Amino acid sequence: PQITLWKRPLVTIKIGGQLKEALLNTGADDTVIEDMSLPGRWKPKMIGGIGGFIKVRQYDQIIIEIAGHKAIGTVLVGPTPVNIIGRNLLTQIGATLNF
Amino acid sequence: PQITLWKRPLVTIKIGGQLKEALLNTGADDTVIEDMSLPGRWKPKMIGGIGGFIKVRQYDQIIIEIAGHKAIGTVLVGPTPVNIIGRNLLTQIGATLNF
Ligand SMILES: CC(C)CN(C[C@@H](O)[C@H](Cc1ccccc1)NC(=O)O[C@H]1CO[C@H]2OCC[C@H]21)S(=O)(=O)c1ccc(N)cc1
Repeated sequence: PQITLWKRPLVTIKIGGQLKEALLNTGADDTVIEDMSLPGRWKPKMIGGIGGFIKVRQYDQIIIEIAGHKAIGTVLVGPTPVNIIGRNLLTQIGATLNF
Repeated sequence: PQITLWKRPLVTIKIGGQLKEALLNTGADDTVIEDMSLPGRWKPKMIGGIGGFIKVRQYDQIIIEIAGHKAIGTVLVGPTPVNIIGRNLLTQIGATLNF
């Protein structure tokens, strides 16, 4: 699709069998989702947002559907205001910015 | 332009007579620029994301040139770690997400 930006670019994602909502986020390097159970091991990561740096759980090679497109990659789990799909997965679904 | 998302989508902006580098940010309602002086009235605002909230100054009816395109709207100014062009100005230059 072509998504205009008058409203938040919210899409449905599917991860661990659960449907969730997430923001398509060109301003994020990484994908960050609210606390949920994911399979496998995780590793530590510090990410820096508008308010400062926080600790999150980094899960690699996680299967996730984004607006109907399958991606498999890194998902960070931690205290974010809204679920965000960052560039690591936007590239997998072939997303570009256009004007 | 068509901007791929392998790297941060950074562009050159002109604001308050100054050139700055800024991130094109579909994940941000508002545009937020590192602290600087702007002309006219302002009022305080709190904005929150990863890491919590920061206090900013809200200036309305500010003209910015974004990668050669002039837009006008509200600009928030404060201690953001990165200059962010949010949806309020991205709409004005006709920016879309496409996949
Ligand atoms: C968290 C989003 C809901 C909102 N944010 C925009 C977001 O794109 C920021 C924009 C941003 C970008 C860089 C630094 C600080 C903030 N990116 C971000 O937090 O990304 C994190 C996840 O991937 C990492 O790569 C960048 C930082 C990490 S935000 O900066 O916090 C924000 C919040 C409120 C307003 N009004 C305007 C902006």
